[PDB]
Amino acid sequence: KEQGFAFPIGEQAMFEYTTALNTLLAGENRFRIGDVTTVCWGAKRTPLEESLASMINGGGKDNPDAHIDAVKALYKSLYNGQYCKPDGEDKFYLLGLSPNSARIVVRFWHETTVAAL
DNA sequence: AGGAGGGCGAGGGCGATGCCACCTACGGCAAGCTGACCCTGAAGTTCATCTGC
Repeated sequence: KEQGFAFPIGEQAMFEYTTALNTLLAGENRFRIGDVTTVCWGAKRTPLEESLASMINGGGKDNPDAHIDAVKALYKSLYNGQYCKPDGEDKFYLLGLSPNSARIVVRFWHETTVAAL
């Protein structure tokens, strides 16, 4: 299949995830779990139950990198000492990539909640 | 000769066997270095080589 047809990802989809890593490895999403630079972003948030969406205008928007802090400040909690036993159900994608030499080793992949992390 | 050789019951009673404090002071528990070399890449082309012409 020779180098990318081994994994037939469309141009419109290859571009999307490549520039998705590019921004999260250049955004606030990037944070090293330990020696393993990781991009965490919130999954598709629930429909933002009506009452809470009543106050929110628009209403609520799924900003992808919104509550990444919940997971960023979970691993940061190991050094902050500010660990709180979290109740999740807000699932945070956590792609814990790391360099091989010039490939990217996915060391973590967690669609799980910050409680499961 | 035939003797009798103690019988009795006591042999502690009373309390005290410690009092007082002290059982540490001081400071140091590290210094200094290293914590790794080396490579292993994608991607592409070249270049040497092979097959077929």
